[PDB]
Amino acid sequence: CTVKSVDDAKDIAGCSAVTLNGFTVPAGNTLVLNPDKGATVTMAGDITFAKTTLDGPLFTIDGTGINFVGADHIFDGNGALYWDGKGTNNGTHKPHPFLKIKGSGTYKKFEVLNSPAQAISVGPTDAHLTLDGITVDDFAGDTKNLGHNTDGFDVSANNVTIQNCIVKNQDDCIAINDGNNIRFENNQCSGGHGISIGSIATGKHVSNVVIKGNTVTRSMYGVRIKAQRTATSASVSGVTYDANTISGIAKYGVLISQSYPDDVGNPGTGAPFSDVNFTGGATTIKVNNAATRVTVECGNCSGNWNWSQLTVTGGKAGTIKSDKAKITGGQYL
Ligand SMILES: *[C@@H]1O[C@H](CO)[C@@H](O)[C@H](O)[C@H]1NC(C)=O
Ligand SMILES: *[C@@H]1O[C@H](CO)[C@@H](O)[C@H](O)[C@H]1NC(C)=O
Ligand SMILES: O=C(O)[C@@H](O)[C@@H]1O[C@@H](O)[C@H](O)[C@H]1O
Ligand SMILES: O=C(O)[C@H]1O[C@@H](O)[C@H](O)[C@@H](O)[C@H]1O
Ligand SMILES: [Cl-]
Repeated sequence: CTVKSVDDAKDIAGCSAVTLNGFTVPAGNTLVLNPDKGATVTMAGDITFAKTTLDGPLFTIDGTGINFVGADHIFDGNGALYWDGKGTNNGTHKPHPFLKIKGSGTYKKFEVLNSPAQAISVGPTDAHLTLDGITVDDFAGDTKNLGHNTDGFDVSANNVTIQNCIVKNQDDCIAINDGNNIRFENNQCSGGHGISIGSIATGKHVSNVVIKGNTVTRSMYGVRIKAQRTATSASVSGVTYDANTISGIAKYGVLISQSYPDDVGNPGTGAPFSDVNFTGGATTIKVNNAATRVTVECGNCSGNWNWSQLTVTGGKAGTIKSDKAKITGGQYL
């Protein structure tokens, strides 16, 4: 019931308490844990992943009701051995995602250090999944702008809570791409592209999202809802921004857009957005001198969007094209 190697991981059936020791995952291997239902997995050392040619995920854990106790240990993806300024758009192969977490349970207090590109993929789930106190430290990817597409959390799942986490990276802090009942609370995001829903693709539906109590600094966007212009049979509905504190934003404080990958222009109509609110505690956003405060670019949006608790300052005014939606309140124009 102690895992000291990739091969040991295959031998944990029957263990209600697994100890995950530190070791290196060699080139051409992956580390896969399928723990017993309700097991506790406790990390007791750091796991380093030698440079590899495999596609990710390089680490996969999948189980029901898992209690993962990280004890502040590290999954080290050796990302600087791959970073080349091009991320997953071109250039060197980047194993991605680095980690994949599936099923349900509670994951606490570990660090992903220097993912090659996207750090943690979440989902699907079979019950509630909570990630609590995880650090995605990709700060080294800021050097010479080599890290890219280093998303902290990419979520395609229902019934997820991500809280008390820290992400230092070069792309979305979180990207919520599909699922219902997702809560992102009391997290700290810096360096990257802010807190995102999307990009929304054909057939994907995000609903009942709560983005509460987070801090975003030194990022390209504060919050975004992005839908691919060409997406159809898709939607975002029921999003509440509450008590977020944001500053140091380079491009847009808020960008709600159905033009992705463009920020604006000929927005699509097949991924309707509804019921997007800034309520509860103040969401205050400070943007840089060349930035835009708020832009909404809807081809198809609906509902009474209560933005009363949003304040955005700095930079210049954006543009509001809200289609059928009526946006009330706030300070940002
Ligand atoms: C990848 O680079 C090739 C040539 O280098 C170019 O055709 C292509 O558009 C690039 N794709 C991305 C995402 O950059
Ligand atoms: C998981 O989400 C699905 C769809 O939203 C819902 O039917 C189910 O009740 C949720 N389960 C839990 C434990 O939250
Ligand atoms: O929203 C998007 O489609 C992008 O940001 C993608 O998300 C992530 O998978 C990568 O950063 C990029 O490929
Ligand atoms: O944030 C975004 O949507 C985009 O950021 C760009 O810098 C990155 O090259 C794209 O792949 C996408 O991640
Ligand atoms: Cl290899």
